[PDB]
Amino acid sequence: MTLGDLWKRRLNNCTKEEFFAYRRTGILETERDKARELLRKGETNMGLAVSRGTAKLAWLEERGYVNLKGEVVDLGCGRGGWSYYAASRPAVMGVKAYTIGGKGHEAPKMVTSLGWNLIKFRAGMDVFTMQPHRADTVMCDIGESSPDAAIEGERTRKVILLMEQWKNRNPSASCVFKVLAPYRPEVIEALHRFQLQWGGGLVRTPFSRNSTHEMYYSTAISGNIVNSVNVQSRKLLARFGDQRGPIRVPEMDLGVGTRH
Ligand SMILES: Nc1ncnc2c1ncn2[C@@H]1O[C@H](C[C@@H](N)CC[C@H](N)C(=O)O)[C@@H](O)[C@H]1O
Repeated sequence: MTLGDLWKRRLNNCTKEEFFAYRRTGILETERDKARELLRKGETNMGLAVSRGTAKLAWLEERGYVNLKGEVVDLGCGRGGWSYYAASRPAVMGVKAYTIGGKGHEAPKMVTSLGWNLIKFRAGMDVFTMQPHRADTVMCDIGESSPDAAIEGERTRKVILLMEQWKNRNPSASCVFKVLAPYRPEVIEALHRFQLQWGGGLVRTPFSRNSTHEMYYSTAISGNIVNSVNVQSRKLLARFGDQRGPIRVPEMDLGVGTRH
């Protein structure tokens, strides 16, 4: 058993009050009041982020932890926060975004955010059974939280296997992907194997809630995986009892318009 397993048990033992206070303490949170109401009324001309994912991927790029370039695929795009971010980047030529959609899952939000015409959105697509194709950058933000850490470990394992399939099609492709439960043993095992063939490492974004152990793997960084995970687990364990609030920051506005 790991420190992350202990963090999970403590999280599940939280009352609802303890949960709401713990999940947001000390984290960066974009101010989404304007954006949420524009999306609610169905405004298509907007560059404000369609989701909290946009600022997360922007942080990774601004830090230099991901390379977004060429033909990008967004595996599990949801509303499309990562797709619209990538499409706004001048080094990106195209985005093929895929998400399952359907009951209980987010379909792409359709807006004119800068570069939207370079995105081909495909809803109704299960990426775990989709054949890979050529790509320069492979993104995947999949990993649904569960109180059951074994389920989360299995969901994480499926993502890594997906990235291995995309790397076998594209061995030189840049990769960034969510690792929902990085402390589980089958997850550490699969990340070690990926790192040995492809390089890379794990990083925590400051927008992630304390209620999730999610870390992001990218081929553009390095770092001992077990040490990365353990450092994060301790950071999470230390914020139990923290009553401070989130740090609120402005939401990303990418602008609107086509790119040609
Ligand atoms: N097997 C699957 N095939 C396709 N999409 C999936 C699958 N499993 C989960 N998803 C979707 O993957 C998405 C994961 C989200 N976290 C992505 C958020 C996105 N990066 C954003 O910035 O808005 C959800 O919308 C899920 O519905």
